[PDB]
Amino acid sequence: DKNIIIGAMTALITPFKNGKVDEQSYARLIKRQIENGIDAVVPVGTTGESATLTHEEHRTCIEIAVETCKGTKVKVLAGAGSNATHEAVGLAKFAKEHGADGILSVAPYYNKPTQQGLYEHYKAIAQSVDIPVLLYNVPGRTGCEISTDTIIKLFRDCENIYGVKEASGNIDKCVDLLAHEPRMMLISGEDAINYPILSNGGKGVISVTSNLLPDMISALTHFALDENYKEAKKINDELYNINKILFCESNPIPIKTAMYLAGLIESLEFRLPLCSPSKENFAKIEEVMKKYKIKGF
Amino acid sequence: MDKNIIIGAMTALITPFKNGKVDEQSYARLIKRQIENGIDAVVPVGTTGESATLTHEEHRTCIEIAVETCKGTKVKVLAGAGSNATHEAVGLAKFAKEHGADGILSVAPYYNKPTQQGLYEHYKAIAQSVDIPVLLYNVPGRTGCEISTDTIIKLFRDCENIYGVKEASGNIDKCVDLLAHEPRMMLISGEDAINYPILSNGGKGVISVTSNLLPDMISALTHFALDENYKEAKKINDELYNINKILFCESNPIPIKTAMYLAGLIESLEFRLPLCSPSKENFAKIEEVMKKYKIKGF
Amino acid sequence: MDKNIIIGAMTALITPFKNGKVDEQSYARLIKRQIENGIDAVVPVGTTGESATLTHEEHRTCIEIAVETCKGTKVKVLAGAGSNATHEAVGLAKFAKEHGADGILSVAPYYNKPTQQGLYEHYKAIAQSVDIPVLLYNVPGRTGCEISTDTIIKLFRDCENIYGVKEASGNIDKCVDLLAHEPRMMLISGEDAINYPILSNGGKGVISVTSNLLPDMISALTHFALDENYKEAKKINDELYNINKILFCESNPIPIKTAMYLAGLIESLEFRLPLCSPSKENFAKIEEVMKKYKIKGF
Amino acid sequence: DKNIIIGAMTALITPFKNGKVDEQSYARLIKRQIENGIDAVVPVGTTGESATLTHEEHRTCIEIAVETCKGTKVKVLAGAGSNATHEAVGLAKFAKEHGADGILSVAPYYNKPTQQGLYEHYKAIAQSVDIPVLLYNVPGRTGCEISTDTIIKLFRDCENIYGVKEASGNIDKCVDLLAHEPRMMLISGEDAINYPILSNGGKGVISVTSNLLPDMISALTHFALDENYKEAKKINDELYNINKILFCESNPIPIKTAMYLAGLIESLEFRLPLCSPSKENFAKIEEVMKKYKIKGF
Repeated sequence: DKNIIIGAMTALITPFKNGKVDEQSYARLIKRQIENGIDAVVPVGTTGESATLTHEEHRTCIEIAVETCKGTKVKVLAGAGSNATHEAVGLAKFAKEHGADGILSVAPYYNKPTQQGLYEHYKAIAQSVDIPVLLYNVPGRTGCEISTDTIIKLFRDCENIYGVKEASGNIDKCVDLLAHEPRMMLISGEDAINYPILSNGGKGVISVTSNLLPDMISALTHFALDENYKEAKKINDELYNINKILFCESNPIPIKTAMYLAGLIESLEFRLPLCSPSKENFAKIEEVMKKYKIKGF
Repeated sequence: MDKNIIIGAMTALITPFKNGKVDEQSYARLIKRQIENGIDAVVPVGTTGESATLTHEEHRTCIEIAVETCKGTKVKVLAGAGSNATHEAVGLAKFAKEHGADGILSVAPYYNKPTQQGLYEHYKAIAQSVDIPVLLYNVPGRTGCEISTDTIIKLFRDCENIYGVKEASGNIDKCVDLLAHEPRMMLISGEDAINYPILSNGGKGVISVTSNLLPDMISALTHFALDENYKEAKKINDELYNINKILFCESNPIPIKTAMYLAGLIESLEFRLPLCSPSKENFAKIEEVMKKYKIKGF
Repeated sequence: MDKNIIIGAMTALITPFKNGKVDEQSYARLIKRQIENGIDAVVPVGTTGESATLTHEEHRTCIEIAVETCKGTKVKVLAGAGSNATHEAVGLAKFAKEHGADGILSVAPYYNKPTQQGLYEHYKAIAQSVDIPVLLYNVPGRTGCEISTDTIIKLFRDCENIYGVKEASGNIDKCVDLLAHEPRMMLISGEDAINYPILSNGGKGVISVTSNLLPDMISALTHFALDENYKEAKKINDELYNINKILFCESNPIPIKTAMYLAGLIESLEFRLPLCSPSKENFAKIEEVMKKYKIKGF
Repeated sequence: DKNIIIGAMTALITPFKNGKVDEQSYARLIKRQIENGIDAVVPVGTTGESATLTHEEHRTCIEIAVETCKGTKVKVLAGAGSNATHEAVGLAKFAKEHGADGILSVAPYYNKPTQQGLYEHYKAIAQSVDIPVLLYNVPGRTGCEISTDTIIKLFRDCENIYGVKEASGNIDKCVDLLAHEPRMMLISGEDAINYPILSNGGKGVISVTSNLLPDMISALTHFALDENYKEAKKINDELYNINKILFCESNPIPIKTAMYLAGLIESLEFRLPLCSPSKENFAKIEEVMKKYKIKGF
């Protein structure tokens, strides 16, 4: 096989305090993920508000995850994608330099490359580092889809591309992927359907919910990897309400709202154009939260 | 909620024509082939059976043939009986019950887009008119409407004989929603490519297009799943993916009838308009996918 | 001379029910009101007239009443006569001609998803069965299929009496596509909110829901545009925008029937299942928007 | 009341040569636009591959547009937008300093802000400069929609927001917009439907096709603005084939290909993730081009 990063993973939120990244809170939150069975953390993905961080903050966030995971079996899969290939290569190289175990690389958003463009984009990225690269498909945000054929070609042509995070609400595609190329690591990027993706041979999750409920997401994932499907589904069913409410408005608006209500971050603060949820949605999130046992620090 | 149910591996039967006429001999023969290959129920005159272009008497006849042919076996008959007019859907359900069907499959009203309130009243009226099991059938790509999860669960709870839903909506999230909130219902896969994922989440059957051609493979998949042998179920589901997709290269049942003709299982590649033969190109694509599969004869 | 066509401002008639039956006296009176308010043609038994839930006998009664009421006036009857079964659509087409219809509106097959080749043969069968004008009707959100621009153009060119299409697809790109490649056809708006843009691009009429309530406004709009008085046609389209949207807050004809009842134009708010009354919330929403419009009486 | 930029406008392609911006070609292309009746030019929009340009190349393009338009009545509506409000604000001021007459600012892509966030996003942009701001809605690329209510509110609350470029294939929305706020400048961002948008009160276009056929786009627009709808439609009808083929692959892949095929640029290069179209699409574009009279220099 190739070198891989799988298991229960968390797309880390990035707490702000008075506009500034709260780096002490960020380290604390990672330790909390670590203590609750999480296998890897994903600094500066979509959930971490990658769009609104400076390059230096981006790098710092990776550094913090790296430093915090040292001395543990937990890995850092650093968010490093861009819709400009030169920037994506740069971010990938930095991530490798700061000691990341691998990178998560979102499909170019907004500029809608063709399948050929996506292929050359990821081929260029994979060639720039000797560390694992997980592709990330999320057409609702990007405006483009990495097709199954392109994913499979990338996996077969590039040594370090080992799988894809799918956030596309398409279980047919998930079947297509693993039926034609069962060696790849399919990763769930959609919490509500973690179980179905794992039960089809998916080997991990990159989760939003796990920011709030890491013990539950890790237990779910580990049961499925142990083929204890009954237990995995049970947790998946249990988590459905919170998994959905965490998307009542665009992620990470609801998850930051939950983390704040839980006393886990200090300030319900975003960077524009993101902002507080509506009062209605704030109330729904707080209400759904009452059904769950939330781990403290 | 106890209810009486029809679950397991089920086939949405194609309806063969010979010179425009329903070939009833061929129909009975096809059903026997399903039976001998381990199928649990058959669905006469659903979408796959060209329900839209059969007369009412042909519709009744097909249900009748299914019931009679399945006599002397464990195989159940889940009769297609839906309509976008509530009075007709009720009439159809009543017919199905009188002809001895074990249950009915009742598609959401197509074309006229009833609201969720209307869907609830529609199905409640159907459900109240007969005491046999009713399976809801959601297929928004064909009907132009969606029975919401909330509407489905309400119907399941409020009407004793409504026991589940056939979903053909490519929506595994909804499948989770359904069974997480109401784990007593029978979720049935109406989409062959994703049979295994639905069953592994607690689905209890399939109503299959592919099983017309490969009943033994669809039956084995389903039964492996029900026995919690997920490895084997997934293995068959992965193997079938290619045939599962190509059977929808044009609108169902155009490809499956083409495959049945190519396999020598039906005599004539005939439809009733507005359905018609596939393109020569799709004809050849179907033929070449079939070659990767071992197709049971009579 | 002139090619035989039915165009201008046209109304998709609601079918009023009294105690479960077609209110015929109401029906005739409603058509009379359309006639007196500048309408060029009426459409009995379309989507808006709940065609799906009417019996064949009721379909007849509505068409006859329409024919009798327009008789001696310039106003034409473009009768609904489509089906997802070609043998039925042919029968319905002949049925409509024989009852005195000037032409037919024939919806694309719903639910069974014919291919473009199927649609072609479907409509060719229909067109050859009668000698009166045939208007195609594309509404993919309801039928689950699309008559492609290519298929519409080939049907228009190959069949004499197919003279155009009613588009209800929210797709102005297609409307440009149609009239750029085949400018001889009659593109008819089946979407009230965008009546003007369709007409400003060369469309030759509308088949309107809103005209049930405000026939004088819709006909004036259509005739301004037909006269290349685009400023005035737009002005009316703009002020009708609110009522045009609210009449679709729930599936048509649920809102338009609510509005007609509210206006005192029909005497019973009755639908046939699966259609039913709107929510209290939408009822009040409809009642409010109406307050901004001058509604003609009888 | 409200300074505006309307009329026939071109979303400029950015020619690359040996990986670099071809500054001489850029200038020559703009002159050609000017000489063919165009009312404004949009440097570094989507069609100009904004995503993959550096800040310095961005500056260079605007400066070249401004310098080349000097002494003409032709205006420079600069691409200046981002999915991070702080950057978007910075780009807006940066465009003003470099002499842009106005800015085109696209809805935040990828991070999917809420309508409340969109409102705050644009209000911050509008209040940071004193030149006209045109909103740009293109949900297929951004993954979000600026609602009619949000557009009208921004138009009414912020002095310099004067209109919106719509690329949403939604004439219903165009009706809604101009029915409720007929004072705004609705600008077509979808070449195929230029005429229907203009005939409903639209006051201009920001065109892709005008790169290749500027004389035709300008006449269409000016005919329409003068209420000669017959002539405006006639041209829109004739352009339909080319308007569609120029989107056979994602803009600007086809238009830059067409310009090269036409002999109007000397190299055909994109920045990854963009690339040349398929061989068969090269052929398709070429066949469609043969039906039009393409102005030289």
